[PDB]
Amino acid sequence: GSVQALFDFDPQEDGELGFRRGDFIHVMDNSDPNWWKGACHGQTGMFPRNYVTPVN
Repeated sequence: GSVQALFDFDPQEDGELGFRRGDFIHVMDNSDPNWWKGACHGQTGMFPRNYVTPVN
């Protein structure tokens, strides 16, 4: 499903998925404990799992 950002994530390279606190990210691969694949703002990329939370 989607998760919601607890914090802004500032992407540092191509292929990292930036987002702002409160954004919804559609999860595409949750298999790695630390870096997940997802989609938001018309982009897809990798982001840190510990920046997000399941929807309340």
